[PDB]
Amino acid sequence: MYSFPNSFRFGWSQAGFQSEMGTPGSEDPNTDWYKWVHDPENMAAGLVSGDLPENGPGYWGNYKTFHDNAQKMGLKIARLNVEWSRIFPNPLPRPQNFDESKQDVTEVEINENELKRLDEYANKDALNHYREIFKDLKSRGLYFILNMYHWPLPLWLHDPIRVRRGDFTGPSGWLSTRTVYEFARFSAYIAWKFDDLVDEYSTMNEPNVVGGLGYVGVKSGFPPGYLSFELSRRAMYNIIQAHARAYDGIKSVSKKPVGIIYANSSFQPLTDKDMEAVEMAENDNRWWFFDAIIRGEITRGNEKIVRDDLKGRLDWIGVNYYTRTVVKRTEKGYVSLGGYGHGCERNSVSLAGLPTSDFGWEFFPEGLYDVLTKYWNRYHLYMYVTENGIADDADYQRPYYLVSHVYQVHRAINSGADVRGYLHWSLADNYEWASGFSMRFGLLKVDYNTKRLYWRPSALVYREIATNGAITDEIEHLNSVPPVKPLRH
Ligand SMILES: OC[C@@H]1[C@@H](O)[C@H](O)[C@@H](O)c2[nH]cc[n+]21
Repeated sequence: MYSFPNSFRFGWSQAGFQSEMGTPGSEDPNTDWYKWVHDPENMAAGLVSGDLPENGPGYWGNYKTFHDNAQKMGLKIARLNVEWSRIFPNPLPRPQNFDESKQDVTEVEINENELKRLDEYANKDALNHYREIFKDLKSRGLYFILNMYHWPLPLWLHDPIRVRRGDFTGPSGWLSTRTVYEFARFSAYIAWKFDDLVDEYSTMNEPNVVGGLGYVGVKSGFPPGYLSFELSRRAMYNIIQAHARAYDGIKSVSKKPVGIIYANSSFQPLTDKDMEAVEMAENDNRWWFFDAIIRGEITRGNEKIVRDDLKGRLDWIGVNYYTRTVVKRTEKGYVSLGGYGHGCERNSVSLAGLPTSDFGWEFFPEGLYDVLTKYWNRYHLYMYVTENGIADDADYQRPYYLVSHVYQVHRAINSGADVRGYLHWSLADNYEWASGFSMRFGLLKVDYNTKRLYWRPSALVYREIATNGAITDEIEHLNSVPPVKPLRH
């Protein structure tokens, strides 16, 4: 047996764009992502799969059924987001005291009069519907983390096709400080409207992926898919100060904890000669971002500066974790290696003989212990594991994947790390971005024709864990690597 603290909660995470649409009247055509996946040129290039989010699992209409299953499953925590585009589908008036030419947004004044003006422009049907969803959620005794942002922006803030084409005259997303200003107002506004229902807040989900895939990893088919080291830095600079202003905005309205959710890889040495390459990978991929929003340390242009407006803007850390990255020391610096981590073949084995998911991701649960303990020792801010899961429609590996990673969180707590819950990605299958519906991460299988939900055997395993607040003796064998012999190589 591995028992968790009495206050620890097992649950799930979900995104609006990925799960909401599918039922009559649920369509949200008004995001950069929606336009991006419907684009004929993007479809012909194979940048996006051709699957359309409006054919998705239908959480907007069917939320009481998702919640029914989560409750059957004994889940006690949920993290999801409000879709910005649903609240403000049309543009807001240009802000006052806003100089679009300044690099830094060090303050965004929001007062109650401003919020009531904001309220005039908000979609009321959507606001009421989200209230109905979150209320039903709370009525199941689910603790509620509200995330403000999980990738799609209102189209009036970002036209990604225009940007893909190299035209920077239109709405340019995280490349514009207007988006930073509006994000702060949006987040404060949502905290003002929902604080009675929320337990903890997150400002954003995985900002590094937004800037990294949007402007460098352009083969991934993430908007705007404009290849530029320089614009990726600008995007990341803007998203950081956006988080800080959102933190201040929410705090102006709420006393509740405000954190952030970030995408993590466990950086692993190829040989015992690559321990320094690991540290460098960790600097370049993790610490630089958290040192910015915790310690105010940031690079602006060429200068390494400290900004007092950034410092201390974090109460907790959402650890998203799927797999490792293997690195090796180089002449220049270091490189990530193909054949490990998320750079493997689908439904195969990594170069280390570890099985890979439907997405080509390597089974590596100890990475989670690595990540959780490293964050803890560096900052001493409590954590939630806000995502962890596997693309596995067959459910071959998920039972092992689940029990193994949950064991690693136990290990982390045992070492003294303050980790307060584990949130599987996800309750049910959903729209996996540029990959479409074929990447199935659900504990529950979705029939996309009928919108019926099915319990994969792993959902039954998760019920055993959640209802007992422990990995029980009877399932402890699943704290192991899925046997590789019977699987594809
Ligand atoms: O790919 C599975 C999931 C996505 O569906 C989520 O939207 C995103 O938060 C994320 N980051 C890493 C892995 N995942």
